[PDB]
Formats: sequence, C-alpha cells, structure tokens
Amino acid sequence: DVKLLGAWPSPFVMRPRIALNIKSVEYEFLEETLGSKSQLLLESNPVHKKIPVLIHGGKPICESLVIVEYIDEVWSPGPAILPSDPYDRALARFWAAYLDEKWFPTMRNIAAAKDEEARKALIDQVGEGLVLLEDAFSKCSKGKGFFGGDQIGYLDIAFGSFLGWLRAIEKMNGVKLMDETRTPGLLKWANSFSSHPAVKDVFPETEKLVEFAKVLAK
Ligand SMILES: N[C@@H](CCC(=O)N[C@@H](CS)C(=O)NCC(=O)O)C(=O)O
Repeated sequence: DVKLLGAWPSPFVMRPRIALNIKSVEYEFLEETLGSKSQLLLESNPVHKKIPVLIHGGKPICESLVIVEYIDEVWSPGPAILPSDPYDRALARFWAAYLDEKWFPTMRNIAAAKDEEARKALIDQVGEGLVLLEDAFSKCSKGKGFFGGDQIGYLDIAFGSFLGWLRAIEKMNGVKLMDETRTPGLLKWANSFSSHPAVKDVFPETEKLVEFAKVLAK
C-alpha cells in the first residue's frame, strides 16, 4: 500500500525508510539503477525526477524531509518523529535545512576539489559544521542519546542519514571528521544511530559506499 522509490546508497532514501520503520509501516522498495530512470519516477516525480519518492494510495510524495513529516502525520498513533514543542520542532527543521543546503553539498563537493587546499577548506567547514551540530546535540538531547531525546527523532533521521557517506568520505581522504575532543557526543551518537533497530537494516556499509563512490568516479 506504500511504495518507496529510491536506491540503496542515497542518504535521502534512508530518510523516508527509517521513518517507515518507526511507525512500523511496511512498504515496497522500488530500486532504481544507476544512470537510468524508471518510468515510474519520471511519471511520479516529474518536476525533479529525483529519488526518493513515496507512493501512498496511488499518490506520490517528494522531497525526503517532506515525506518524513508526512509520514509522521499519516501515522500519528505510533512513535512521533518530529519534536512536540513548537520551538523545539523549529530547531530540528533549521538544522535539517542547514545540513541539506550547506553541510552536505560542502562535504560532497570535496571529491571534486583539486588543490590540496580547497580540499582543506571544504574539510574545514565540514568541521565547523560538525562542531555546531555537536553543540545543537547538547541542547537538543538533554543528556539523552538522540536529537529527539530518549528515542530516535526527526533530526536524528536527517543528520544520521549521512553517516554511511561521511564514514565513507573519511576513509577515501585519510581524515576523521569526528573525534573524542571536539565532537564526543556525536561520536557516541553516530554509533547509537547506525545501530538503532529502525536503521540497522537500512544503513549502507561504508565499504559498499566506497565502491559506489569509486564508481560514481566516471
Ligand atoms: N533533495 C532531494 C534529493 C536529492 C538528490 O539529489 N537525490 C538523488 C540521490 S543522491 C537523486 O535523486 N538522483 C537522481 C536520480 O537518479 O534520479 C531530497 O531531499 O529529497
């Protein structure tokens, strides 16, 4: 009754997936294949032609974050994904928004860098980006293990959905962007997320993510 269109290595595809595992909503996973586009996609998401795409009642929903909020709402009876306080809720959205427009582009844009400089510059920001989210974690979690708190939340999805890749870009660049000193909470959090039940069977393997990068090469 629920169809999801994405691919094993898209962190955006992980977003509507985790959320579905939180509500216990089952779904059909319509894989896409590199370099091509299924007609069901070109059909269902004609504006961006991007994955993921949620299909619910014969209807399509687009933009991973919006799908997550829709999922939180259609299945309100289960564990709530977004926070509950109007302000707390707005915080999660600010950071998700920030992560999507600046943090991730910056971190992906690395590979494209060239002089070992720009490379550093990017990596530098990726660091500054983490120090903050380590700060946001500090208030957001109140000594609990997730942005959401005791349990997995909206901000854990958005930001956690990138761990496989960040773990992968680390390896392929001989750099560790999280460390005991500067982000000791996230280091701990990044391993209480990629192990969470709603994540552990939808989280890609760093290595597999590394073959795929080495493949997106050309
Ligand atoms: N920003 C979109 C997804 C961003 C995006 O670029 N998605 C990629 C996956 S990494 C995609 O759809 N690629 C093109 C395709 O093959 O359809 C969202 O937040 O839902």
